[PDB]
Amino acid sequence: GVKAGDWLPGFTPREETVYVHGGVEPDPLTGAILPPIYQNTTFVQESVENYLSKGFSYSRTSNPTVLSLEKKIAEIEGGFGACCFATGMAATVTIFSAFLAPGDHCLVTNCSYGGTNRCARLHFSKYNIDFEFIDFRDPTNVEKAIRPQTKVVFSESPCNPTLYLADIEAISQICKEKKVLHVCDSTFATPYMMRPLDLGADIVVQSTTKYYDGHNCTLGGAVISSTKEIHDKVFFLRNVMGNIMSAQTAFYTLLTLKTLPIRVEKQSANAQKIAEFLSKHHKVEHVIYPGIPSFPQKELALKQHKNVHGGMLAFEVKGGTEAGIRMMNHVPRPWSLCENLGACESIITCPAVFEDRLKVGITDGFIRVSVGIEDVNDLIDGLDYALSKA
Amino acid sequence: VKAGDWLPGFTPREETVYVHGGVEPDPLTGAILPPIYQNTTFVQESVENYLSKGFSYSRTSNPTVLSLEKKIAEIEGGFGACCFATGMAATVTIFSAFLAPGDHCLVTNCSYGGTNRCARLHFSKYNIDFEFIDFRDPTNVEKAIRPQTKVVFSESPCNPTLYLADIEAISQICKEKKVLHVCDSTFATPYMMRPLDLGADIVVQSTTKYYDGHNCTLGGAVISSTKEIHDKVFFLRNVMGNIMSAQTAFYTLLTLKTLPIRVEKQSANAQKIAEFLSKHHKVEHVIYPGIPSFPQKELALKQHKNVHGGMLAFEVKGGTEAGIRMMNHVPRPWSLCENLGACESIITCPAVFTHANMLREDRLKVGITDGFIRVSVGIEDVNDLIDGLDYALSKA
Amino acid sequence: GVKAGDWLPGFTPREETVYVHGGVEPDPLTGAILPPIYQNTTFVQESVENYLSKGFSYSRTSNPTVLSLEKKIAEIEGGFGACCFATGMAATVTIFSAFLAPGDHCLVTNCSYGGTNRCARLHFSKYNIDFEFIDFRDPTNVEKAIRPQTKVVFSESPCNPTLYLADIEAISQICKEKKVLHVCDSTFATPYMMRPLDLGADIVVQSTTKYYDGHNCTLGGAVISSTKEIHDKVFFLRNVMGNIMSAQTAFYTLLTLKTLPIRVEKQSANAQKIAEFLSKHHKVEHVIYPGIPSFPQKELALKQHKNVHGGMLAFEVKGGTEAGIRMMNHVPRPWSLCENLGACESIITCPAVFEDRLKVGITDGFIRVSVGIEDVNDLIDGLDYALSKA
Amino acid sequence: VKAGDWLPGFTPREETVYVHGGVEPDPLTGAILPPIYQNTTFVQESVENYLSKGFSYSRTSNPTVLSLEKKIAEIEGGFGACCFATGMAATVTIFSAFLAPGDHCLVTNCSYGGTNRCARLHFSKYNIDFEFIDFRDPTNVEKAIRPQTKVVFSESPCNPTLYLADIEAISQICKEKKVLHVCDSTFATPYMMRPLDLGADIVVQSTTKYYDGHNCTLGGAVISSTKEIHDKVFFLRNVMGNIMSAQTAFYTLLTLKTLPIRVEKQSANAQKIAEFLSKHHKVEHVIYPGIPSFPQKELALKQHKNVHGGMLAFEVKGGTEAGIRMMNHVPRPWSLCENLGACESIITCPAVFTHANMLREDRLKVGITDGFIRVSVGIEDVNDLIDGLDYALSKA
Ligand SMILES: *Cc1c(COP(=O)(O)O)cnc(C)c1O
Ligand SMILES: *Cc1c(COP(=O)(O)O)cnc(C)c1O
Ligand SMILES: *Cc1c(COP(=O)(O)O)cnc(C)c1O
Ligand SMILES: *Cc1c(COP(=O)(O)O)cnc(C)c1O
Ligand SMILES: *[C@H](C=C)[C@H](N)C(=O)O
Ligand SMILES: *[C@H](C=C)[C@H](N)C(=O)O
Repeated sequence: GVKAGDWLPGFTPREETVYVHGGVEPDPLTGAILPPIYQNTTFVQESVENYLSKGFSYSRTSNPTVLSLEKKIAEIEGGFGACCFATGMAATVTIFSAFLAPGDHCLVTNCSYGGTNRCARLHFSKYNIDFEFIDFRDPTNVEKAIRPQTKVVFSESPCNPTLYLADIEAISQICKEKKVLHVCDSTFATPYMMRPLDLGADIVVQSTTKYYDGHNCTLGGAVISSTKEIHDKVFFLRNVMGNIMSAQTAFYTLLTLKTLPIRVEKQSANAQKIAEFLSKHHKVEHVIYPGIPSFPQKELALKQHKNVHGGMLAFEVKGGTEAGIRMMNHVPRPWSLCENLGACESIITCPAVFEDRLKVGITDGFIRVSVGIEDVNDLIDGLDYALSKA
Repeated sequence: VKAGDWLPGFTPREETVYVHGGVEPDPLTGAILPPIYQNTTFVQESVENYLSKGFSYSRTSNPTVLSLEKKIAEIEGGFGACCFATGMAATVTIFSAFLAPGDHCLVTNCSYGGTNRCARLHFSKYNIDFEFIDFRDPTNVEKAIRPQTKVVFSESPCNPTLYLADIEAISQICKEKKVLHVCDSTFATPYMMRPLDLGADIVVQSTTKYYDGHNCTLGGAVISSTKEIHDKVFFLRNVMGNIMSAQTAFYTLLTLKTLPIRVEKQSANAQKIAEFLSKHHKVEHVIYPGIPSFPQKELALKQHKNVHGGMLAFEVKGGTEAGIRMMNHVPRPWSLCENLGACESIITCPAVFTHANMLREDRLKVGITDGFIRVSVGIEDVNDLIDGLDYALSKA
Repeated sequence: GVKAGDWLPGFTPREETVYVHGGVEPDPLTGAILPPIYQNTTFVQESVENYLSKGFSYSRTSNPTVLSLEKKIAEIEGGFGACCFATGMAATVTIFSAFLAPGDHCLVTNCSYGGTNRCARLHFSKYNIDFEFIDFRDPTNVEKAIRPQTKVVFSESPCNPTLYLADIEAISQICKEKKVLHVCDSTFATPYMMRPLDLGADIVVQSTTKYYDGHNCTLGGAVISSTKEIHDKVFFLRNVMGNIMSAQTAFYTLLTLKTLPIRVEKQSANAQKIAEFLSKHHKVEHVIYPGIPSFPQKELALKQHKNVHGGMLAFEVKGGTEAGIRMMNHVPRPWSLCENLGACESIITCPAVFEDRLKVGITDGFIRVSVGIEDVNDLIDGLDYALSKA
Repeated sequence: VKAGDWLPGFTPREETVYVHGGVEPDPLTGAILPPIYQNTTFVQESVENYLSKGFSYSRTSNPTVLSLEKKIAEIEGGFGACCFATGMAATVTIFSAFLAPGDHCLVTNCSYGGTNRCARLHFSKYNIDFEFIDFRDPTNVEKAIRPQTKVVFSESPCNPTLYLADIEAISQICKEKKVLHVCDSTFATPYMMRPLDLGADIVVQSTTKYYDGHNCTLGGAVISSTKEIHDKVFFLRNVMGNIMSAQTAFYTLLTLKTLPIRVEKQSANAQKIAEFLSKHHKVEHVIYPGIPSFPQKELALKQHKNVHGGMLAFEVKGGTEAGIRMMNHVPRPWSLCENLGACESIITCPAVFTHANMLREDRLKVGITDGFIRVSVGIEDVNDLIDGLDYALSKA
């Protein structure tokens, strides 16, 4: 005998329903359909005994809008809990700060996001933490490289920007047998395509800036924890380091998450067609997209990717860095020559100009492409024009 | 041509316009999104260089609002666009601009309730004669045009009956009679119908609904087909001080980018839901342009592009009390509330919600029967929505 | 036996306390010290019978953040109720739309804000409403000019930009004896200096853009009603015309109202010193400020102005429009050559270039000055430099 | 020089800097306030023209945040400033930048609780030795400096004991020993004390408190005296991803304009309240720099400018239970909560609120007695605040 405002008892809401409504109910006070923005720093306590009786005290620790977004994200990624941060780098740094001490070993994918690599090497290594960067394409490599001091195995799939894949289920089985903490950066994937916590990962790190936002609008990070122990560790350290997400950013992201399925579907269809076009282009050397049949890790993509193969692709222009640069300089609108990725607006970039950067795969004129939701024919027209000008 | 430029001579296709139309990266910084000009006034370089940078006071115009207006004018296919705090403000500005004492205005009988009230309870006090006719037959509009008729205000689809109006034929009539044709295509969105392409002189939009699509902001838009009409709307907006804020314009610039995919999802869900309802035994009638039982299917196929929309309606067997039992028992993800066109599916019964004010006689005359229910379909999983509707109908 | 969160029974809180806290209590749900921003359009209803049981349904009609700001403003101005609008012009237009019909007469100060004058003449007169503009400096003039069709007496004090004063108590006595509705635009005054509702006015119109905001940040208007009848009329017509203030603007203004007393005190002290300096300046023809002893309506200023004489002044540069324009072009920072007024930033303007405009008093080179809260010596230095360059 | 330019060779005075410092009207539009760059990335003109407009990714830097940082560097008298999501983030970035395993850091014993915890519960795990000493005597700092000491972290006034530290003498000591002097002047604000003027190498601010002053946003600031220190802070902020958002920076750019008048009002109210409390028979002790009973009055008059601040403290006769009875019975306009420095007056008792965690022994050693109460004075009418305090003391 449920009424309006209640969910059907015994019904797990479907995926897109969760993206629309998950972790959010109408405001109890007013019935407001959207969460009010709690743009305030402190919360008045009713008494000394009733301290935190309403759950909040100070926004660096917790905020109702941020908490609503966290519950939504934990539900979307299938974790016990989630903590939101000012940036994705803040989330990664909070992971490294919480679960690594002097003497600890940490295995990181050698093709990780450049910021993750630089924060590990340039900063955290000063604390006598050993970061070893290996190829995660073969999970057996991860199994070999585990030492007794290994505390964290940090995977990324697909990797920024090489789009190399890591077998999250195999790596998670290895890590659970070896009793080492498995952290996965599924920013490029989005939970719509892959939920590492479903594949056995201990922690998921997300740059909500990318696809959670998907509108080039905010910065944010998320750490989704599978257990209460891990989540409490992360919550405590976030309060200590003061890198929590703001309420306004939480509101923006709560709005933009609702359309993540349709956004990612459109971006991925456009990306498939664009990668197919680039693979046929006489001016294009190599094309990297998990959806085209020549993808080297095709079997792992088909096993690990749900619904889509994503909006990220890459390609090499025949002619080296000079042809690549000429092409970059001659890409017209609606393409944008900038950084970031995962947004409605299609983005093109060249990490080589924006030895150490070829063993990764960021070769000469290696162009990274974030596909948006514009008309795919306009995107292909701009690409074709630029390629003919290369 | 180098990077950052559109290829000369080419035009962005539809969804490209929704993403990028009327907005370029910030010339000062390259910011891919337009900054939010949350400021009242603009410093002038000198007395002689007054307005040399185009701005002076945010009530008159604002850069964020202007970027949104360029986008909206591009999407709707008009010369210009002016943005307002609400859709009602856009309608009210139209009425205040183009009507005077002694003028005549043709309004669709099944117009949006707010339009009907604001014409009846307010502007009629200015000795302006408002006549509410059935716009379903363009000859009704043609016959009812007086020599004092200045504005013909169509709405398609209508709120909430979803009646259609032949915008092309009505525009032909108005052009031949030299009468302004204003069309409220809020329920249609420009992704399904652009009245300016069909000869309408003005389009009024409640950006609150689908332009937003997230239950986030209120807004309105007036898209003008000529420079003279646009200049009049601009002047009157400045005079009446009902411009849209820069924060709302930023929100709308964000949400408009996904309008095509949002509306495609809502329309697919609405088609499936209408087909489900047209076979439930507790349902007396189902209105959706995408099902064969639609009375104006010919006009719908002639006038609707891509989709048939995310709005539908249905009449429950059992009258008002059965409708109320269903409303009180419609579960989540549905929301019992007003507004429409959002990602969150919304259901309402105007009889005892929107029009618990109104007498039942002309409420039936205006089409809204007793068990009439308006349904805005969101982008949730259609199975959750259908299960909710089925349980609610079980309780009817 | 009151506890934390309650006010002392039988205590009317003092003025500055009302500016800080009036119309706002901690959020009942979370104890949040500031009102959450209800950035949502619709409000979910619990049932058909319990329609509007929580008070809200649609934001064009009403919004909790806007409602909180309205209660605060009604308390500050001493009225039964208040309605907030997108702009001050929207508030004035709502007044004219509600209380004027074809055939009605309306007395307006001839020195009213230019926007009020233009909306009355250019627009509302098309509805066969007669707007008569007379000199409100003598209340007897208002008494003479009242016809049987006069419905609204629309005063302004101080006037934009001539700073002419209108005797609100005398005009209100006249209007109450004649049974005509008295509306007052006290934007230049702020309730800290004058509350027309205390002086018998029927309606107060405020441009919250000016001093309520005081930070050049938002646009807004307010209509403060002395009776429930008037307030309900205004509320209904605001819902009809769709010119309500947004929740974000309400939040901004709720923040900026807290410092209105100290802001206006600082602006007014700076303005007094600046007007005294200008009155001694050999390059300055006339100086207009209600605080200097030569003010023509000095007695009315001392009778009607509380605490301060405001941050608005005006002056004429000796030499006509050419000297005025040279001075305007040679005013350095921190002065800003723009429009608007009442902000932290000091503003200078010349309405003559930014016959019909001299009977008002906007003479040749008539400079309007909005004084901010910068260091008064910097403001005087910039003015002195500009004047020597005139 | 024409309009819109500062007179060359002149410097704005204090309050002028608070209003206008480091911000000019928008070059594109003349917008008197800086627009809100609510955008993640910035479009580049070409490969060669990378960063030609100064921006690329908002985590690294953002135009609104940069305008706020210019303002803050001007106000505090530093070379540069970097803004963070919180004050704790600024402190944590300092610790992460300038400390390494085996390094030594001198921290005031009566430091802010968050600083104490983050040094003790986190960075000490990196084999960094944190020593908490009494900063009230600069010779204590001088004697305790090891050859491995890299940072000396002062706080003045201290939270919540309001102990002062001689920033000039400590800075002299640190310069002679070539040690970084970081000072947390959150409680002071630059309107009362600017540690960079007193030889400090770094100032850390919780902009949440007085910079905001409206209980609206969280933020932090690191103001660096040299280019090298500033560049290190900038690099590490980019690496740790704890930059301040553009909306928060806009709010803070708004609120900083009234910091002088706000702090003057709070300080006048605090003086009157301290004088009232120093004569209430239910009050055992009163700490405020502006009353004669202040233990460090000489340093206060030497080091405090304009005012003595809006923070005070007092110990109630009767112990913790009397303090709790007073806390539960302090009426509006007071608010029982955390945070400080806002327009709204705030009262707290760390013993059973902030430090219901802590053991009582070292909580007394760190100065906070049992009936200790911290009071942030707002800008309400001082009579309302005094009446509230008097009633609450009646209930003690
Ligand atoms: C962008 C990104 C990050 C960094 O997140 P920010 O919000 O920019 O700090 C980390 N990992 C991946 C894969 C990313 O794409
Ligand atoms: C919503 C609507 C309006 C009114 O717009 P508001 O934003 O609510 O003021 C007018 N016409 C239609 C068809 C509408 O749907
Ligand atoms: C500014 C002003 C107005 C107009 O208010 P807006 O917010 O600009 O629409 C009306 N009257 C006076 C006295 C004003 O100063
Ligand atoms: C508030 C404060 C902090 C912490 O700043 P947050 O914004 O709360 O992270 C650090 N030191 C002092 C003195 C403080 O008052
Ligand atoms: C009008 C009243 C809220 C609105 N557009 C609706 O249809 O609900
Ligand atoms: C720390 C904890 C909330 C904060 N700055 C305070 O002093 O309350």
